[PDB]
Amino acid sequence: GSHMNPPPPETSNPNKPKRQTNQLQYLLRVVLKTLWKHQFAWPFQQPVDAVKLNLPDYYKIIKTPMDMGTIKKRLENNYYWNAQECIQDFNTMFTNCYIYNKPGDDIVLMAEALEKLFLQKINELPTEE
Ligand SMILES: OCc1cc(Br)ccn1
Repeated sequence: GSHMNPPPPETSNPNKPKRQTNQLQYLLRVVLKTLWKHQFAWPFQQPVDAVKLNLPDYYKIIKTPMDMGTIKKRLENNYYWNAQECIQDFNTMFTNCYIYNKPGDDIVLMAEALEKLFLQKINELPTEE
């Protein structure tokens, strides 16, 4: 896309260790699946396109961008070593939204609905086997 948007987060790197765990499988098959199909998921399914949205300060503020499209790719391509890495990516995505936007902005209410679902699912993250 535009040279004025940063490259997306890494989703492929042969030097990084990687493993399948039952917790990472749950994050794909239960958590990502549930959030992806939510009515309010669409703004979070790809990196923020700050050019198209006319937000030229976005990547001045948000220096740790993350989105569910990136997480989806990371889970499908087995990028992660453990569930904590993936959970941190979801938390980063939510907190970016809350940092950049005004409380009560539509995008914040949408993020909050996804986060409430997220928390319910993560409270049932299975014991690592
Ligand atoms: O206003 C910032 C923003 C825009 C979109 Br689309 C998704 C997440 N955050």
